[PDB]
Amino acid sequence: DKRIKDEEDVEKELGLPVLGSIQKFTTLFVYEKPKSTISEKFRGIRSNIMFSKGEVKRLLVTSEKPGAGKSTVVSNVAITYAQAGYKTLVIDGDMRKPTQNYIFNEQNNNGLSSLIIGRTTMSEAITSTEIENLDLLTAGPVPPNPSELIGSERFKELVDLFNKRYDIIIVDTPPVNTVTDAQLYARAIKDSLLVIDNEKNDKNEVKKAKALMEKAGSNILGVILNKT
Ligand SMILES: Nc1ncnc2c1ncn2[C@@H]1O[C@H](COP(=O)(O)OP(=O)(O)O)[C@@H](O)[C@H]1O
Ligand SMILES: [Mg+2]
Repeated sequence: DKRIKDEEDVEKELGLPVLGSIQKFTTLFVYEKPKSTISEKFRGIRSNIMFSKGEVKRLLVTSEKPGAGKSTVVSNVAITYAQAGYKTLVIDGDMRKPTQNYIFNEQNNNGLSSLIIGRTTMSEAITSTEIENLDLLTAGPVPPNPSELIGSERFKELVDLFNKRYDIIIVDTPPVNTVTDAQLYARAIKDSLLVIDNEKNDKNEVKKAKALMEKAGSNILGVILNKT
């Protein structure tokens, strides 16, 4: 059996700390249901991100394969920062299958893709959410040339601008073994979390993703075990 099943599997096989476990189970739990056991676990993840580091100003969230729960982690972890009084920007950096816009119920007409090429403005592309201190930069329209936008100069410089006025930036991404989008993001965003599907995963896949992220220069803060 190739599956990574727990904190011990994680430490031995990946040499990273488990920063939080989310149980299996209407999606923004930290907001909609602040009293749930699952919400507290997200606040625990925020706590462990703080112990893991220096302080975390930019965070990339990724996984080895689709469906791991990247997006759910991004959304909820971002909310725990906002409610703690930090100015927080979620960037939906998944321009292949954008999803933050559905999660927060915001319109994805302008977003990252069109911001990068300059077809929209910062004020236009960034939307304030219903959660105080939490802004959302949706993915924008799905571009033909994602790799090219991510590796661009406007992106690196937009991140720098954003980080002048946001305490923390949390960036959702496409799976690592699927496309190289996350590795490219690692140029502008050094710190990262790896989200693992506890019920369904391959030890070797997760190692490859970790190696790929480490090769792109990413500081992997730790792992989130999901659907445990
Ligand atoms: N802890 C969990 N328990 C149950 N379902 C989950 C959990 N985390 C994510 N999901 C579900 O799994 C699906 C994929 O999650 P998502 O975060 O969108 O995947 P991705 O890793 O591709 O971003 C979603 O429909 C979501 O509701
Ligand atoms: Mg997703």
